[PDB]
This record gives sequence, C-alpha cells and structure tokens, in this order.
Amino acid sequence: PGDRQWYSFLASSLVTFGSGLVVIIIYRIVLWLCCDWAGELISGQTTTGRILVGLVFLLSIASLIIYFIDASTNTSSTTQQVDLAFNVFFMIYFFIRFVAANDKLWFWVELFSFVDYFTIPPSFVAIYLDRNWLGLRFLRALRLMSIPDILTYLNVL
Repeated sequence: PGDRQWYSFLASSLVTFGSGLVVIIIYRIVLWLCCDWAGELISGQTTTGRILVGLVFLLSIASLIIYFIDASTNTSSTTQQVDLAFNVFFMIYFFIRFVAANDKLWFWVELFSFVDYFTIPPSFVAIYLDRNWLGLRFLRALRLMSIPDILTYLNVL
C-alpha cells in the first residue's frame, strides 16, 4: 500500500481534521442535545490587526518561496528551521483566531482551517520522519488572497 510514502504524511492532516470534526460535533450536541480582545487583534486598519495580517502575509510569501526552492532542488536544513518557526507563528495565530471565533460551527471547517490542517501537520511529519515530502505547503499561497485588504488597510488603492 505504500503507507509510509504518502499515507503517513497525510495521516496527520486527516487525523487533525477528524479531531476538529469530533470537537464540532460534541459542541453541537452540547448546544442542542445536552444542556473580543483577540477579535480586535485580527481587526482591519487598526495597527495591531494590520501588523498581524502583514506579518502573516509575508510569512506566507516566505513559506511559498522556500517550498519553491525545495521543489526545484528536489531529486535538517536552515530553511527547515525557518519553516518550523513560521509554522509555530501560524499555529499561534490560528489559536488566537480560535479563541476569537464567534461561531465554531464554521470555524473548524473554514478555508484557512483547511490550509493550516494541510500545512502544519505535514510539516511536523516531514520534520519527524526526515523526508523530503513537500506535503501541501503550496496551499499557503492561498493566504495571498489577503493582498488587497492589506492594501486597503495601507490605503494605497
């Protein structure tokens, strides 16, 4: 079956998504069957939100660039540690938006949730297993969708 080649890396992402689905199902059951400052942190033109979104966007650019470099040179490293630090920042930001989620019914299933699901656990598995699996880090390029809003936050267009 070749589970180590492809299934091993995607297994972490699948298990994380399944755990999120279990959590959301438990939350729905509790809400139905059973008995912010962070919101300001991801605001728009505000300085804190502007800085946070710009940092996330530039880190996404750097992650895409290093992924392209790895793909070009494809047949530990300093770029691996840089990617690990950027993923740590990304997961901290993900938890920050988690504690600011107005409704968890659509937070765990949101597009950026899928992006981090297919980005970070694959990075963990690649680091632990010491393999050149690219994973789905290219999905970080989806974060480039924040380009116009940042400009709208910088008031250039």
